[PDB]
Amino acid sequence: DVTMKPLPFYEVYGELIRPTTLFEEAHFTFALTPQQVQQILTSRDYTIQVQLRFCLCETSCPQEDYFPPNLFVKVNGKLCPLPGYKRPSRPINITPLARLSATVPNTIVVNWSSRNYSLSVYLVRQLTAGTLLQKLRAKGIRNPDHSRALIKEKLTADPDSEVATTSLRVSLMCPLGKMRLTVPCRALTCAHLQSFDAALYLQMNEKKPTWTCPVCDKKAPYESLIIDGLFMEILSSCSDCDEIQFMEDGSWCPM
Ligand SMILES: [Cl-]
Ligand SMILES: [Zn+2]
Repeated sequence: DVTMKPLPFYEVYGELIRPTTLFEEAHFTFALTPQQVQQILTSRDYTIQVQLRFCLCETSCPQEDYFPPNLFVKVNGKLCPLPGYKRPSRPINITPLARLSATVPNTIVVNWSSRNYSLSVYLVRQLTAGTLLQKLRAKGIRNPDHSRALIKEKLTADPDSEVATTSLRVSLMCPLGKMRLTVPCRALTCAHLQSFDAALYLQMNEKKPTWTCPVCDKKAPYESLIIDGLFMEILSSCSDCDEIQFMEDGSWCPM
């Protein structure tokens, strides 16, 4: 079977349409229970939503959102708006077009051109950046020795090299927000030592979810994020300072 990869800002409450294989046309139907209708209507933009998701019809791993080509969706006979322009594949909030009643069915008509694709619908709670931050801080702090070993590595001179890096420089300020770091974080896959502010980075992806490193522009998914232990200890010792300089001998001082 096909499963979707969980979204960091969405907690699945129920599955309304299980992942189902898709100028082609396919018709879908689903119903909400009175309890599910009550959850939506009392969630104030609603915080409990109906989420439509598309992906590749692949089984080896949980799938990320992937729109089929020439996608055009109709929810309850009404044209469903998609992300602007190539078009980025993302979950679709169909709550504004949903029939928020237990007494009537909801209809989805999908048009695309032919690889196989899959469609699924979920009842979700949209989480805040604050909640996602607390979930991140709950995974703990990365060993400060992991950064110390990375610093040592980068300052280890290549023997068949003329120009050798004798010292590294990092900032204690966020490269995105310009204020001093509170939660210094980075993706595990990033090669650089420069961290960015975790709270600010989640505040940004709450609105527009690009999950892109503000330092190197590589992918920085939520599930790859760590809190640098070394920068956590420095942020506690250091005071009137912007940039730190690291030596080979392990020492550090202002830059
Ligand atoms: Cl660790
Ligand atoms: Zn990066």
